[PDB]
Amino acid sequence: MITVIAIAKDGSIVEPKLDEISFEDYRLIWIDCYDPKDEELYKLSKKIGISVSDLQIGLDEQEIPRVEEDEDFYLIIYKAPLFEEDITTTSLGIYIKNNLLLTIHSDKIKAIGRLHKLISTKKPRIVFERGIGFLLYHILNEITRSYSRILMNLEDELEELEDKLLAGYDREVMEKILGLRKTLVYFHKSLIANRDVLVLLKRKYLPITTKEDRENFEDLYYDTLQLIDMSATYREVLTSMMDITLSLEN
Amino acid sequence: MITVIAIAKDGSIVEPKLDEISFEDYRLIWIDCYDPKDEELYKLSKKIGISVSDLQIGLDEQEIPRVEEDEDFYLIIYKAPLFEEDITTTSLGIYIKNNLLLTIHSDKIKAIGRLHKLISTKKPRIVFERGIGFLLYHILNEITRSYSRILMNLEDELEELEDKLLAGYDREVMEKILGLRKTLVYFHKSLIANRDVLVLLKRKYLPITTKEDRENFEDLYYDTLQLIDMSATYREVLTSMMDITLSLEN
Ligand SMILES: [Mg+2]
Ligand SMILES: [Mg+2]
Ligand SMILES: [Mg+2]
Repeated sequence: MITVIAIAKDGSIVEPKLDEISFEDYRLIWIDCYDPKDEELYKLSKKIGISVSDLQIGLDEQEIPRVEEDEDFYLIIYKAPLFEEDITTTSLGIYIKNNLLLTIHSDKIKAIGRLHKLISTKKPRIVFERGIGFLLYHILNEITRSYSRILMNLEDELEELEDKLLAGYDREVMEKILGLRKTLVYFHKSLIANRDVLVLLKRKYLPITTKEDRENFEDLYYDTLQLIDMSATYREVLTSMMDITLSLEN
Repeated sequence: MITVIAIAKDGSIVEPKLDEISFEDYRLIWIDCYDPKDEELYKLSKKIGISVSDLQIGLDEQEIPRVEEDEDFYLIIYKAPLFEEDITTTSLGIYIKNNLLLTIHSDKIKAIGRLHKLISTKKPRIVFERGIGFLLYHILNEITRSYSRILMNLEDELEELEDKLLAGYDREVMEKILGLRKTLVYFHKSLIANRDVLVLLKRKYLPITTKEDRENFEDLYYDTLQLIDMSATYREVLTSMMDITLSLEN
């Protein structure tokens, strides 16, 4: 059971990377902590003044998306897609403590690795000095893009499947239909939960959020809403096709 | 071997029936003409009063994206992803005459469905009044999003390809490699040609675009550059894997 315990750190102007650190030298900080060994986990607690119990939360990929508010910090449970023999969702914890943003998760969140890969491929130029409603914002924006993307390929799958119905009565069809129903269930439930996290973020006045960031989450809120309607529409599609392979046999 | 010839007719506030319509009954009208039988096309020129020749620009899918200036109208050629067993890109003309945005394409364009479908579900009236410096960008955006969807997707095939080389040579892999090169080559060329179109729209003051459209095309310009970068990044990766497939055997 390879457990990576990968941690990815960032900072002020511009283009930093580090581990055992000050972060008073930095405008903001993104520590992406990926699925830590029990030893590197405390390594983090020591560091950021965020306790492991408080942290162990954002590590439970079954945690319901939400926002918990300041003790020393802010917690946002968010849902990201989880890609496996069947696609699913999974929960990233995100803790914002003053100038530090942490992502903490059990499964890799492709949205994160993209920024990371991008971020390491990205020049000194791009301005995050707006950040940490901003950073958080992109993190959700990206995860969203993940959803948006999967839904786009799913609508792709629905199209092939529709002509594959000309075969009918098919063992494989019902099995793939449902598999797709499954993902669609995970999403709809998650984008709605995430929608409910977005709801607060586009509205609630927060130290972490500025108006400009608050502007974003309304976009992201309505985008997510886009994704929720679709999840449901693809669902409607699925049951209808489910109606066909039933009439064809079972 | 049909010519699918689907005339979609949309106008504010939100409804159908071309080949009787009175302009200036609406803010704007969106006519999408997909792969018309020239019976249906001639009718279209007649109604919109663009030279039947000038519309034929639009149906040429080899056309290099660009912006061309008035003969009684505006014209944008743009490269959008094209789907098959293997993916490439295909040109659509977009003509803007007064309040009429006409999107004309010989090949299906994934993005235009996604607006025609969105619109179907999308609510009516107030306010699309932002329309048609806006309407243009959205199509352009949805297209760009077509590309972005497939890159992040193609990226998957790359990760999945890295393993297949543990299986070593795989003339299969090599062809799959040449396949994803083929796709990428079209994207890169296309995103280049799109890019400039957007640099034009992002800069040049135009009757069809407003100040806000141009900022909106600037965003679109940015991601286009990302996509080119990814496309760049990805061909890179496929040059290596190929070199690899080759150090196996051949
Ligand atoms: Mg078929
Ligand atoms: Mg691997
Ligand atoms: Mg494998």
